[PDB]
Amino acid sequence: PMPPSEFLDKLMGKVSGYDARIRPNFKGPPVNVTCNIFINSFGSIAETTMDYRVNIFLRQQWNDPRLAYSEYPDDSLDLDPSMLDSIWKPDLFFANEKGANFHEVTTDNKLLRISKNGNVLYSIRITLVLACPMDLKNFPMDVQTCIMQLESFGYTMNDLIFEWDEKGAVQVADGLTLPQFILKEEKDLRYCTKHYNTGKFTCIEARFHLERQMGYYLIQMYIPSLLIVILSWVSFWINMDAAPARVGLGITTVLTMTTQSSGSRASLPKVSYVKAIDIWMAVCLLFVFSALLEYAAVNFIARQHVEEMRKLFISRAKRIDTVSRVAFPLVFLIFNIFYWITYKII
Amino acid sequence: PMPPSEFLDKLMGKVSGYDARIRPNFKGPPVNVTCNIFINSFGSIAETTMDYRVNIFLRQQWNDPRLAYSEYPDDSLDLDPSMLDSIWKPDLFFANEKGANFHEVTTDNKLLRISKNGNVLYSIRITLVLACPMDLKNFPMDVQTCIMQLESFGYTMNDLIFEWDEKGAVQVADGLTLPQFILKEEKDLRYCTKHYNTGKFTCIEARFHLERQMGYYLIQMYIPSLLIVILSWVSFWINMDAAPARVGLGITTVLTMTTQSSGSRASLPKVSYVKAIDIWMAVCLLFVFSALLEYAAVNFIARQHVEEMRKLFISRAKRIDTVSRVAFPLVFLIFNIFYWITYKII
Amino acid sequence: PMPPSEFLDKLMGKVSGYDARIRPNFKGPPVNVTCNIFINSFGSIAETTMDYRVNIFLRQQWNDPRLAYSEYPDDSLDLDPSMLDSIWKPDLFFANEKGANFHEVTTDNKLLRISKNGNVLYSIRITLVLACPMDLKNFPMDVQTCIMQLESFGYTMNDLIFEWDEKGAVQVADGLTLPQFILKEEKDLRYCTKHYNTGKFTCIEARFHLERQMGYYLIQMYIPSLLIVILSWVSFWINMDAAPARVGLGITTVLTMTTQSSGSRASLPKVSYVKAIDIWMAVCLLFVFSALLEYAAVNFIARQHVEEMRKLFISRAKRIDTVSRVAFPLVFLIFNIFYWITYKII
Amino acid sequence: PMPPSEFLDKLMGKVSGYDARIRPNFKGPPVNVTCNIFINSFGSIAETTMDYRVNIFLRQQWNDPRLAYSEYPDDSLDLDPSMLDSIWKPDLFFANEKGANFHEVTTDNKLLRISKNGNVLYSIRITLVLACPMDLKNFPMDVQTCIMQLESFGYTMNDLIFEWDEKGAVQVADGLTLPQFILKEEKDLRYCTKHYNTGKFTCIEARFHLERQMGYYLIQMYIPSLLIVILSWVSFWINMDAAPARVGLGITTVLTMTTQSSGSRASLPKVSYVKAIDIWMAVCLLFVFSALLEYAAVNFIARQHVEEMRKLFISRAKRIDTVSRVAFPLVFLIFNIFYWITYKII
Amino acid sequence: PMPPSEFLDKLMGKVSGYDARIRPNFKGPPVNVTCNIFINSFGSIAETTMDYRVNIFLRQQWNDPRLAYSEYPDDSLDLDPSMLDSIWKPDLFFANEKGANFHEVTTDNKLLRISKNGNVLYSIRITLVLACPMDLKNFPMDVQTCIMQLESFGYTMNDLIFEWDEKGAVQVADGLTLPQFILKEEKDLRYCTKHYNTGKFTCIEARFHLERQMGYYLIQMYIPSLLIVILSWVSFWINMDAAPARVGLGITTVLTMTTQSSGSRASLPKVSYVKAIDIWMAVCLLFVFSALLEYAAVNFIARQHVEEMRKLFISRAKRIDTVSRVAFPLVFLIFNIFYWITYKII
Ligand SMILES: *[C@@H]1O[C@H](CO)[C@@H](O[C@@H]2O[C@H](CO)[C@@H](O[C@@H]3O[C@H](CO)[C@@H](O)[C@H](O)[C@@H]3O)[C@H](O)[C@H]2NC(C)=O)[C@H](O)[C@H]1NC(C)=O
Ligand SMILES: *[C@@H]1O[C@H](CO)[C@@H](O[C@@H]2O[C@H](CO)[C@@H](O[C@@H]3O[C@H](CO)[C@@H](O)[C@H](O)[C@@H]3O)[C@H](O)[C@H]2NC(C)=O)[C@H](O)[C@H]1NC(C)=O
Ligand SMILES: *[C@@H]1O[C@H](CO)[C@@H](O[C@@H]2O[C@H](CO)[C@@H](O[C@@H]3O[C@H](CO)[C@@H](O)[C@H](O)[C@@H]3O)[C@H](O)[C@H]2NC(C)=O)[C@H](O)[C@H]1NC(C)=O
Ligand SMILES: *[C@@H]1O[C@H](CO)[C@@H](O[C@@H]2O[C@H](CO)[C@@H](O[C@@H]3O[C@H](CO)[C@@H](O)[C@H](O)[C@@H]3O)[C@H](O)[C@H]2NC(C)=O)[C@H](O)[C@H]1NC(C)=O
Ligand SMILES: *[C@@H]1O[C@H](CO)[C@@H](O[C@@H]2O[C@H](CO)[C@@H](O[C@@H]3O[C@H](CO)[C@@H](O)[C@H](O)[C@@H]3O)[C@H](O)[C@H]2NC(C)=O)[C@H](O)[C@H]1NC(C)=O
Repeated sequence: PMPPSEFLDKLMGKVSGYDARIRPNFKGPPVNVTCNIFINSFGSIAETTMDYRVNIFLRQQWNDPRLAYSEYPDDSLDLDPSMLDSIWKPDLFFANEKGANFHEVTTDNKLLRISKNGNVLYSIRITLVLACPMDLKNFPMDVQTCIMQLESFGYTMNDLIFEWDEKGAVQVADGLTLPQFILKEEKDLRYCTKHYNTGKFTCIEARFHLERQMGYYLIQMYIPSLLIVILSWVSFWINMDAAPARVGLGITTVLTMTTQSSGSRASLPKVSYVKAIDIWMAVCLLFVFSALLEYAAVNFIARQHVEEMRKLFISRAKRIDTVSRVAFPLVFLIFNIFYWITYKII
Repeated sequence: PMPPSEFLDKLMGKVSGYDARIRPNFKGPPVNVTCNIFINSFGSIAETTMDYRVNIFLRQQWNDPRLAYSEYPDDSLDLDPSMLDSIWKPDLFFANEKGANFHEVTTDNKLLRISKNGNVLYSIRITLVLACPMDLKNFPMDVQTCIMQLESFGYTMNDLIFEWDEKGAVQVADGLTLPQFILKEEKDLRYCTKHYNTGKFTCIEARFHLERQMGYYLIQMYIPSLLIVILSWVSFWINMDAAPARVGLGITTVLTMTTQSSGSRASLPKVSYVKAIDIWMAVCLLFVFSALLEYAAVNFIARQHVEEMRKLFISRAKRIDTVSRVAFPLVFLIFNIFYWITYKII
Repeated sequence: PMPPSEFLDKLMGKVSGYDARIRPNFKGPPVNVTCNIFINSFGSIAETTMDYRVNIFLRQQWNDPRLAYSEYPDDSLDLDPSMLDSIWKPDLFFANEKGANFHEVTTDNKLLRISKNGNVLYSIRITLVLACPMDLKNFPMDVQTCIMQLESFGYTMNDLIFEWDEKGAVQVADGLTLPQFILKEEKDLRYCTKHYNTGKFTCIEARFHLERQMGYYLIQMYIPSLLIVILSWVSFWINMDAAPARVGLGITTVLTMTTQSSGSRASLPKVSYVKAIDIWMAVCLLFVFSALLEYAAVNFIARQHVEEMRKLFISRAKRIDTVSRVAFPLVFLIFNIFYWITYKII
Repeated sequence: PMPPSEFLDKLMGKVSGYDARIRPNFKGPPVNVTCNIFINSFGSIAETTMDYRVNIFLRQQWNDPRLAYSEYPDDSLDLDPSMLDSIWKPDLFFANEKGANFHEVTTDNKLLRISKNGNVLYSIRITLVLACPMDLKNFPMDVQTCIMQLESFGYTMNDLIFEWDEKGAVQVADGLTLPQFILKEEKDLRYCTKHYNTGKFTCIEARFHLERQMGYYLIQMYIPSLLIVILSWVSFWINMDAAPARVGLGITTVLTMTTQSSGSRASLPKVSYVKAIDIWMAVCLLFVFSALLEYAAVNFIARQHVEEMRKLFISRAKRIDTVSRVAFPLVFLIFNIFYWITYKII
Repeated sequence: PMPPSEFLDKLMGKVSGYDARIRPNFKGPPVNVTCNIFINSFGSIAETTMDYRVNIFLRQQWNDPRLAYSEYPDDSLDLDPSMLDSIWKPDLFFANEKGANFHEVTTDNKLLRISKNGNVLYSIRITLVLACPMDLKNFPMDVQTCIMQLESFGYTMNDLIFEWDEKGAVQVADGLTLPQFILKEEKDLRYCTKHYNTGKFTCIEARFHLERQMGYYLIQMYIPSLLIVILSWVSFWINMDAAPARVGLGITTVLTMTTQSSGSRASLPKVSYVKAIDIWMAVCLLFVFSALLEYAAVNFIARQHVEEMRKLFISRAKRIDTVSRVAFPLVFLIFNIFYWITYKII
């Protein structure tokens, strides 16, 4: 019995009229190529460039009546990547590649096996940096949706159709974890058939639903932002005579809030719409700014006040100081309730 | 009937006298190659390097009488990229490439179809990082103009001419959005015929009109810059006796403005001309600096003042403090009006 | 006697029925390829991307009865990399490559020698940037575990099996030092046999146990963080009359702690769980914040106090100031003991 | 008449004894290759790495008697880059490449035309990142000199000589602008013949004279640095009784100057020699530091002063305060004159 | 006479029994390849990654009796890089490459000349980014030692030996300058013969002795660090009554020192051992911290003091203030002497 390598010479060579530039079922129905990808290393989701690097295994299955054999006993011939370049392959590509490369560490990472009926399996390893438009209207409580479409370039709809398989469409690794986001078990599968001036091409896309973990931003940009507001609340228990103490407290705490507000947009795009973290840095900046105007009103009334007028303005400048100890801890409290509840049902 | 792959062997091979190193219509009129590009992924417009990464589909159409066939029934032969390297192709390149590469994810992204009359369509996917000179005289209210020219390298004007098609010259994707800029529907199409020491070559360019969204810079560099000026206005309601309070307020607020003025040029080139944001950081720095000189004049008059001279300087040092509460909120207001109106018609 | 180069022509050529696309022992037992790697340049372990660049020498040994010779006297034929591409090689790859390349400086860094019995040695140089999931629950006192698996891509378990050799499995260079971590002499060797929808493949992995050196973080984020707490302890020896002195001391030292707490996450991922350095920056921030509330209580009691009530509140506002000089230096001391002991046995 | 493509087969092929590995005029005079470059995209001049990226068109002209034809009517044959690799080309390279690549966007950007007398034109597009040693003794008022040399590698002086053409040696694009530097119209052309242990090789270099635009650094590091000195001058109009006001003014303004002095070396190499901007940040730091020692002398004399000694020290502590209002605004003024004049003739 | 190109066909072709896969002097003594490198562009020595980019010319000389000719008159045949790939070349590589590439700007930068006796010169251009372990025990006064070893990969000691030439081993360019380090004229040449599990290979290395220039760090991290200590010395000339002045001076100057101490490790690895700059930032931080405790002791004694006890504590609180004006300027002076002398002989 001749080995499978010499058997491919009589099937892939110039004999039998088999050419690698002809699609199967020519002058007939289009080729239905089913695909299923396996995610190996997901993560590294940048926000300034709005892209994410993923390493998937692209599997392609299509029927080819020209490769059907009957003399070989087994129904699986794991060939060599050398014969892989001498056959026909679908022109599958991604519309959001933005730079990609293969992996040829000691061997071109390609798979090729042919069944008796003509089934051809084609599995390779591709590293992609896919771009996805993100909506940052509520940045700390956003639901990301990273999509990836698989289009055709040379073959139109009447010559090649891409579809998803029924069982096991998108497999996920067991020990695949993410530091910031989380990968939900629900993945939508829809069509993305485009229409250009040349024609229409097939397209299959998968929608990965992600969600950020608030455990990181809560400690960096929320807990320190909440303590600065408390630093302005303590400015009311000090007597009005200590002018350099209360003025310096109302200024040193209002400028460090602007620094944290300006520094909270380091790893963020320059979007125009306001997000959920910008209003938090803005409203909390208003409370520490209102504390400055609070003492300014108390100081102006105290310095404006023979014995009948001064006996009432002192009681007025002190009464407003007692209300401020209950007003701001309650106005900021009702805002803290209306903030997390509004961003919990949207 | 022989397949189209074997038919190309009798048309692209050594037979019929067809060579891939000869342009169509040799020793006659030049080749008129019409082009139309489709934008897939636009964005990532850097400002320090003054470049932007774009992913376009370069389509080229040219007539070739040597490829006219009459035996094949259909008028479209979607060939393989293997035969694409055995024919003649225009030497189209960009004068502002600055690094570029193709996309060969599982298939070389090339398109080739030949009609009966000799029409040859050539569509590929090219990722370009194009450089464009930007005028930042008014950075927050600028109108960017990103151009891209398509020149010839080996064929002069009398051998190859590039032109734009009539219908559908520059197609834009439907879901193409930008975080900072906006892509207008008006795209100019002009010629850029260059003249070197070797000769003259064809050139076609498209002018993309962009515009920044002020919604981002208004919240980061304008709202905090406006609140610092208010921190200097509150220094007038405090009595002149509180020297460590008003001095510290006039210094802690004037130095944080310089930090924001120096930190507002992070993602900006080192241009010499002054922009619209530099004068805003400069004039607002003058207001918070004038508040320091305002108290310095009040403190100097108060410390200079038997009972006839001291009874008038106290009334003078207090009258100037009452005018400053109306002067600066009005001088800064008329400047705020003359600022946004001047940069709204230019 | 013919040279070994011409002898390979009669062994690797079309004669003798030897093809490079057939694995040894075909239609029989699988090939048992033993591997052992040598680490040349280890280090550069990034934390934001969670990867590390390593340069190893991949040695592969497998038997091949088709290469057994008997005419050559010696038992070692150091061939040329040209003949290396004309033989069969295992399809070894890594599941966490994330970009890799070879080294061809003046010569393709490949090794190939064939023994008389059929032993084939294959040594090459590969530069890998391997990703590893890290658990940062206790960042300054963590025990890293960098793993690297060697899987098969085209050959299943019944066709190719990877195993580790007995003596000298993972060799380490003599002068291999690390600036941050340390490489322990204990390296675990286990199996990682995966199961996909196509089939099962062999897998061998090595677990490198690393450990950070606390000598760096102790000086940057611990010693300065401990001195700031002492700056708040000195606020008790100052009299209560100095309001601008004690207030400014309690605010200038509590805001610089937040800056160090926010700046301590520069080269750190955005993980949600709290680490050992976040609680240190949080508890120490509570001590410098409690010093602010300490003086606020003393100032409020002093300003609230004919001669019977004022004679007791002054003694009360001074007694609490004497307890604070012993309380905080002891509450922070017992926390400093419970901190390093808890992170010394876990 | 045979086409020019088939005519090259009888001239570039094995016939006529023409080989691509033999230089013209063998066993005789050396080849005189004249070169002229065209600058397309200049700029991106980094300062930390001391390099600049340039995109030039390298044109090469040399005579070759083996390519002289007499049957073709025209005197220009624009060939294909395929025949370009089958002829002899000079081994021109740059001694300061530091990474380079070609441009093959849809066509290898190469030019090849042969005249009747034997003139061969060779124009290509090369992107170079050239390194140049810069002298930063006066950084804001420096005159940069970026050089680029074209050496030979395999052919010595007696086999190949590089020279510049007479008319149009270095052409510059019309719309070529720079954000920081300026390209002068004077470009020196000299020789750089090197002598190694192997032999001597030809070399041609061009000296591009650049000059920075002070309009950028004047607004960022000079105007804010001048206002801080004024903040220390206002410390003299305040009474000596305001100790927390004048001390805080002399310290908050002297520490922000050190921050600007340390932050003014971000995009700068770590050179040892002092530059023109370091002395400006040093002398201006001395003025704001002398203001601290000025009040320290006034405060020490005021606190040292039955009625005869105190009546003179108060007049002395006030007289020195009046001289400081004229001394420092004049000592800093004469330094400001001696600074810009010294760096205007050197 | 036949040209040298056609003469190589009778020497490098299949005739004469010359094969490119056989080393010279087979079945005999090993090949002694002498090497000498020329440094073109040295510098760019990173500290975080601990590597440096160098551009050297790798020259290799070895005897080959199979290339000896007698018919050609001259003794030098400068061949083409095409024939360079058809001969035998040593398998020279570097053990610390970490990414490398060649230079093929318009020509593969290779040199090949063969003498009559059989001497073969091989010169190429290689760009290397070499890693070197650095000892930063005394960072500002360190003596760097960058090494680079040239090992063999396929040929053992008994088949190929690398050695350095006698005259002109390591040539240095004339205009080669460095911004930070300096290249000494003393370069050690030793052997680095390694022993692996496969065998022993030749190795030659050169030790480049470097030294940093203190002129940069003296102005950025030493002069500003020395002025901050003077800001704490001036806190003694102010009266003890000015509590908000001396407290604010002792805190604003002690926190900016921590910022400079934390910011002095930007371009530095995360090593555990303490360096010479860390102790300078630590001891100087102790002086500005001792000034805070100095006033705390004076303030506590002043606030503790019918007329007999208060008449002595005031004289005691003032006497300690006079000693502090001589103590700290002398304790810091003797430390400044013991610092530069200790790091001048080690
Ligand atoms: C690839 O999949 C498509 C469907 O997604 C297959 O096409 C449809 O194929 C049928 C033949 O099986 C075509 O004929 C029709 O048959 C149905 C009964 O199955 C009958 O009810 C209809 O009236 C019609 O006669 C049908 O036109 C075709 N439709 C389309 C839109 O293509 C296709 O055959 C598959 N290709 C291969 C190679 O299997
Ligand atoms: C490519 O397009 C150019 C025009 O952009 C074509 O060229 C012009 O072509 C005409 C022939 O169609 C040349 O002849 C002239 O004909 C006109 C009538 O159409 C007549 O009024 C003139 O007096 C003249 O006889 C004309 O010289 C030529 N002009 C130029 C500037 O090239 C060209 O033919 C097109 N090429 C192909 C292959 O179609
Ligand atoms: C590669 O290694 C495997 C083991 O890891 C070898 O396989 C085992 O090989 C034996 C033959 O040596 C097979 O037969 C059995 O022999 C044992 C005695 O050694 C006997 O007790 C059993 O009842 C059985 O008859 C055995 O089935 C096989 N097992 C597996 C799981 O593969 C294999 O032969 C090695 N390959 C080469 C080419 O050396
Ligand atoms: C390339 O250019 C060089 C000059 O840069 C040419 O070389 C010089 O060429 C002349 C022949 O033209 C050699 O001969 C001499 O002729 C002059 C009159 O022109 C005569 O006064 C001298 O006494 C001598 O007989 C001369 O030796 C040579 N000099 C050098 C330094 O090379 C060269 O011919 C040019 N190559 C080609 C291929 O055109
Ligand atoms: C490459 O260099 C080595 C030395 O580094 C050469 O090897 C030594 O070569 C000599 C022959 O010249 C061998 O023989 C001996 O000769 C000496 C007199 O020179 C004699 O005193 C000894 O008793 C012995 O007979 C010697 O064994 C050998 N040693 C080693 C360690 O290799 C070698 O010949 C050079 N290769 C070529 C191709 O020139």
